[PDB]
Amino acid sequence: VFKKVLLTGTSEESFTAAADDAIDRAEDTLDNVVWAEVVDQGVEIGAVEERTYQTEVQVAFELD
Amino acid sequence: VFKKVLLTGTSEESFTAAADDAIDRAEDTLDNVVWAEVVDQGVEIGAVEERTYQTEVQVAFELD
Amino acid sequence: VFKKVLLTGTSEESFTAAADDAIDRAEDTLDNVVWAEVVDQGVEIGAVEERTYQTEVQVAFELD
Amino acid sequence: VFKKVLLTGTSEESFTAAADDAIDRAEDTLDNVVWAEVVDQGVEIGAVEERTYQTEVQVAFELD
Amino acid sequence: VFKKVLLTGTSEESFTAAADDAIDRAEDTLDNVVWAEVVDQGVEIGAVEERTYQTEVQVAFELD
Amino acid sequence: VFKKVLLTGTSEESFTAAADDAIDRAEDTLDNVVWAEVVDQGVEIGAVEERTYQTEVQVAFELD
Amino acid sequence: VFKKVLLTGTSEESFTAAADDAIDRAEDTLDNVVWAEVVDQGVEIGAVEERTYQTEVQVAFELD
Amino acid sequence: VFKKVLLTGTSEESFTAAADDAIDRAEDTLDNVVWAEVVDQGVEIGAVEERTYQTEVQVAFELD
Amino acid sequence: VFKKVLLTGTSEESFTAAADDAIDRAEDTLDNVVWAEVVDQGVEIGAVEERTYQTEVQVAFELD
Amino acid sequence: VFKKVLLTGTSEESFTAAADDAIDRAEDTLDNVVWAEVVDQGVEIGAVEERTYQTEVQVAFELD
Amino acid sequence: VFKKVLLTGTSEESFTAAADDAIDRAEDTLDNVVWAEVVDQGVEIGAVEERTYQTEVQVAFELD
Amino acid sequence: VFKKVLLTGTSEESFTAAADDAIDRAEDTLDNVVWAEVVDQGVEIGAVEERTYQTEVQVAFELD
Ligand SMILES: [Cl-]
Ligand SMILES: [Cl-]
Ligand SMILES: [Cl-]
Ligand SMILES: [Cl-]
Ligand SMILES: [Mg+2]
Ligand SMILES: [Mg+2]
Ligand SMILES: [Mg+2]
Ligand SMILES: [Mg+2]
Ligand SMILES: [Mg+2]
Ligand SMILES: [Mg+2]
Ligand SMILES: [Mg+2]
Ligand SMILES: [Mg+2]
Ligand SMILES: [Mg+2]
Ligand SMILES: [Mg+2]
Ligand SMILES: [Mg+2]
Ligand SMILES: [Mg+2]
Ligand SMILES: [Mg+2]
Ligand SMILES: [Mg+2]
Ligand SMILES: [Mg+2]
Ligand SMILES: [Mg+2]
Ligand SMILES: [Mg+2]
Ligand SMILES: [Mg+2]
Ligand SMILES: [Mg+2]
Ligand SMILES: [Mg+2]
Ligand SMILES: [Mg+2]
Ligand SMILES: [Mg+2]
Ligand SMILES: [Mg+2]
Ligand SMILES: [Mg+2]
Ligand code: NA
Ligand code: NA
Ligand code: NA
Ligand code: NA
Repeated sequence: VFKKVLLTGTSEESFTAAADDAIDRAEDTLDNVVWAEVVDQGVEIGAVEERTYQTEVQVAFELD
Repeated sequence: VFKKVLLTGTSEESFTAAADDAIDRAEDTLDNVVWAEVVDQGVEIGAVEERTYQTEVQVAFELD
Repeated sequence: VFKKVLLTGTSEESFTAAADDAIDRAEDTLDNVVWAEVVDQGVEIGAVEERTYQTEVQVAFELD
Repeated sequence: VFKKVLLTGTSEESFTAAADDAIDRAEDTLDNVVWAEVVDQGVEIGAVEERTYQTEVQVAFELD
Repeated sequence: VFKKVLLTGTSEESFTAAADDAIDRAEDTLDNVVWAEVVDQGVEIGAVEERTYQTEVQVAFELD
Repeated sequence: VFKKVLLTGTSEESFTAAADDAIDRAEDTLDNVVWAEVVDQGVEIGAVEERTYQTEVQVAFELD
Repeated sequence: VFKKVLLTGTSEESFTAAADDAIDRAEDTLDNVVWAEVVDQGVEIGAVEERTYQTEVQVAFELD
Repeated sequence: VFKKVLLTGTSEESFTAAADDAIDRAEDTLDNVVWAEVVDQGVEIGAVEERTYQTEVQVAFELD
Repeated sequence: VFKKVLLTGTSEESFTAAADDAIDRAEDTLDNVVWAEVVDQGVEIGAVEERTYQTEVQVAFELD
Repeated sequence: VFKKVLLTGTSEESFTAAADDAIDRAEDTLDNVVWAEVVDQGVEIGAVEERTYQTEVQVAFELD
Repeated sequence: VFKKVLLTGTSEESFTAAADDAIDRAEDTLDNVVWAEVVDQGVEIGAVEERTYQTEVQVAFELD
Repeated sequence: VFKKVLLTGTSEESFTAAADDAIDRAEDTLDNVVWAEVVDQGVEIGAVEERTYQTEVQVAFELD
């Protein structure tokens, strides 16, 4: 059985790096992370100093 | 990194109040709730005494 | 077996009241209305005197 | 010919009032606003003092 | 308030059995599981010995 | 001209059998049922004794 | 309150004429037909002698 | 850089002519119109004398 | 078993004729073409002399 | 690099068996079939003797 | 009130840089640009010398 | 007439490079590749040594 968590990673560099930011976080606290699906991408301009790329991913991990 | 939880709030008053019901629950148990996105709305008629408005939200909270 | 009818309710007050308008109509002529799903919301401005909120719902009712 | 502008209204009261906020703005600067379609709804929790309901609408207006 | 978890069940028999696999897992660790919504179905052919049917479900459970 | 009715069939056995449940109902009361399109599938767990698979279908029938 | 019926019109001439075919049928049996929304278009090639254009429409009519 | 404007053209003749109506309007006031994407089609029956076909298009034009 | 190919036909006349352009091409090289589903429509304005209507279709053909 | 082909399998038994029908066909003529994604399911009632379940799948295979 | 403009940026380097191209253009002519949402990405191969990555974004800016 | 093939490219570097991987493959075996549309992006974590970015594209090529 796989379970997914819906995480939004951020990066001042790229959409790929923002995806990696989310996946890194998942791998910090979950075992057996197996894949991630991009579900949205955006750029924060107003709330930050430099543009921040955001990539939202469903991160899948195997239960048990 | 933000994480989202998918909650369905309920209210006998309104779709806005049902959204608030879900968000209140998130704020009870999570720190740093930052935003919510409505993903569905419905009305339960059969299983309840009065019509109950339901608003499903992705509630986003900042990790760490 | 459930069947759905696709109704658009209207209200000069709110999206929730427009949903109720459709559901009330369904309950007038159908037995065993069990739930409604919101599928669209809009506001008529041009064809009416006051703004009219419209909420389109699939209203589900149990057959037999 | 109709044209649409994509506006996000805000309200500390309700999703309907947030829709009205956007429509009011359109009517301030455009002639012949005819209808609005809801395309998204959300709640800002982090960037504001009280929860702020947001309703994004395509507001249609007749050209000429 | 309902919460949903996004689980992918697997079965060498059928899409229905893969849905059951996910739901069984949810019921092992959660109280008050109330419904599940199918959101995707697929078949793993390469990574497995026999074809494995996968059914991804949002499993809803009542909080409190 | 074809017309569609939106029916949700139910079965304690399978998603296919739930689709058949809806189609059987359509064929009971309609002439010239020609095809059905699956639009959603779900599982009721809370309101029933055994899990009940539900398959929502648009059932198309030829008018005249 | 508006209600919609989901009809597929057909024509050996054009997608517009197939839409008209469905709308004509609705107007034959319903009062107060007000608008139609195209939801799908297709072409039957195998089951017919000449290509037949099909346009599926939600046809809206005012109740009461 | 391309920008898009969301226009709904109308015609008493056809969906293609309604698309042309919107595109003609764009070309009246914009330079360097490059393409249009159909995003919706509908038919007004109630508010008009003859049926009026409507085709909503994103019309893209090159900036600078 | 049916297979689909995703083709974009073009016409200086109409969306229906652009669909026919794609279907004609499929019928030139494939046996047992059975149906086509419209998946997108657009208009090329910049790259061509006269406006060119484009209709993208999934064209289905029976294998064997 | 993976490539996908869009196949509709058929079965008089079940949606799972219809998916298998498509996948079997892919495996007959393609090497390195790795996974399949369900994209639609339907039931043919009019054109056949017994109901025929159809499951449309994107079947992925590794190139080279 | 926020308003969105739908811009397609281009880059011979990356999807992120194409998003930046659109956002830069928005910031040239608009005050109070606050965020951007990616809505499509593509690659032009035929009309250009080197591959050109395109990223279409809704760019949001605060009115007043 | 354009035809599309649905390819998933892979890269240990970026989503853009994974898109390029698919497009390169198309250009190896097809003439007159004209554009590509991104339809999905993901990251393989479990089946590989380093994270592998995957970008699925519809690659369009002109027939004849
Ligand atoms: Cl989710
Ligand atoms: Cl419907
Ligand atoms: Cl838009
Ligand atoms: Cl495809
Ligand atoms: Mg930096
Ligand atoms: Mg988002
Ligand atoms: Mg009360
Ligand atoms: Mg729901
Ligand atoms: Mg009042
Ligand atoms: Mg609507
Ligand atoms: Mg207040
Ligand atoms: Mg939004
Ligand atoms: Mg077995
Ligand atoms: Mg999936
Ligand atoms: Mg049993
Ligand atoms: Mg449902
Ligand atoms: Mg003729
Ligand atoms: Mg169809
Ligand atoms: Mg005329
Ligand atoms: Mg519309
Ligand atoms: Mg001509
Ligand atoms: Mg297209
Ligand atoms: Mg049998
Ligand atoms: Mg289909
Ligand atoms: Mg360079
Ligand atoms: Mg695009
Ligand atoms: Mg490397
Ligand atoms: Mg994918
Ligand atoms: Na989730
Ligand atoms: Na319906
Ligand atoms: Na717009
Ligand atoms: Na394809």
